Amino acid sequence: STVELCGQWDTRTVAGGRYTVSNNVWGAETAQCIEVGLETGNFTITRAEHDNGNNVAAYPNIQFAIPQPRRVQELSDVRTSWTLTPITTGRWNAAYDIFFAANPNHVTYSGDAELMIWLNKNGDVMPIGSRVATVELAGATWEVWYADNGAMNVISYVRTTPTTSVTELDLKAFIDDAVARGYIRPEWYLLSVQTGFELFTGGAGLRSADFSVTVQ
Repeated sequence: STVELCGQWDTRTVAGGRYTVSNNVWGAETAQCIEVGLETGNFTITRAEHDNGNNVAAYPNIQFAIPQPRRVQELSDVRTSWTLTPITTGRWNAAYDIFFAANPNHVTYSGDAELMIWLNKNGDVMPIGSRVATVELAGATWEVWYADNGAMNVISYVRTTPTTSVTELDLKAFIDDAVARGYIRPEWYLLSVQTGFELFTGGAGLRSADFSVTVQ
């Protein structure tokens, strides 16, 4: 079965409790609906009236919360698959968002990080931060962007060739690279892995499907 979520902060648990799908209109009050498949977690943005400037309006997403606390240094394998369906209009990206914290029990200033992996976009949208490098990871080339705003590092990897599909993408390769760069500490905990669309203007018709995450 399916359901349409139109509330700003609506969420649903899907896929046998493994993932959560959220509307997540956090940066605007403009309307948005997603239609969610409750067995798969697949979703289609059916409504999106956003018209933001340089800041994100919304990030509807599917999330895997790590079930038991795990330090980056304790991970052996992190894999993910995903298929997106792009549209020809609007300003949006298709991006993973991975969160790390020193302390699962309390916010830690400068001890928290956000790692993004951009697979696709439309319009003039760019990451938060400065462009610092290019790297070869997981069979492809990525621009590396870095922001040290204050409380939280943002590290973004932007695929130089846009795509709509990844299968068994090695997320640990990205984690290991950010560790090599000093942006993530090995003792930090991996909290969650999300993917979806950062919406700036429009977004209706974007589709997320076939999401899977393995953390060993």
